[PDB]
Amino acid sequence: SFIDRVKALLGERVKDVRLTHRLTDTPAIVSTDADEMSTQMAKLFAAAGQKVPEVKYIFELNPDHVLVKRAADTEDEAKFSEWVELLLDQALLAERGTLEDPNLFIRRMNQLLVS
Amino acid sequence: HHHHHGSFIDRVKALLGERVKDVRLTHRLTDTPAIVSTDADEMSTQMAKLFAAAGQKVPEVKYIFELNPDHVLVKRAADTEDEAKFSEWVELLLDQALLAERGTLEDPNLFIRRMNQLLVS
Ligand code: NI
Repeated sequence: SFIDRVKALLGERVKDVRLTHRLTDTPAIVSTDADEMSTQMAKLFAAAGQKVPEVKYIFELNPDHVLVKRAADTEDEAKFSEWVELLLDQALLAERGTLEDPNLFIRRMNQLLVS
Repeated sequence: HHHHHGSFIDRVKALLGERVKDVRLTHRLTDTPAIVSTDADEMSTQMAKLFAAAGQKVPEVKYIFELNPDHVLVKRAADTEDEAKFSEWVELLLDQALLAERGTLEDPNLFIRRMNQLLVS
């Protein structure tokens, strides 16, 4: 199964993996639970000179999206990974407006753009 | 055997206008389609943060857009005759250069929509 296949891949890097029909052009979104470290709170710590507490995100994919459908249809393992990774960074970039490794994102993006 | 020809630069300049201080074609030591930079005696990215941190207000850094002539995607853009598609690739690359330089983009969602479409093209 797709969802399980993504959970396996991402392991604990994420709190959970769900499919949301919050239709739009967006293929993926990320969010935190009610009473857990929010991305907004995590930034407050950085802004106060403290190290950023871990944020367990919930990774949600749009099954109606062409890219998510594509991802799911990919048999190859490495390829299937490039997509999940690309979608996760995408959701993360939208959530926090920043990425841990911006260049890695740009690199994997362009790799799927030329292949 | 790297003599790059065409009017690609003029085309990109026309399109970007003053959103950029200038456009150039320079090679890279990586597989990066494009980067952004600042010349000497010019407010750089870090300088800008220092400025703001000092309680000052300053205009957004007008970067120098440097496209990588040997990169597939930069070539694809130059070959695209459709002003729409062209403009789309250029916008994608410029946004990639900013993200890599500033670690952030003014409109992340717009960038994300763009790559998504282009990934499906
Ligand atoms: Ni060359």
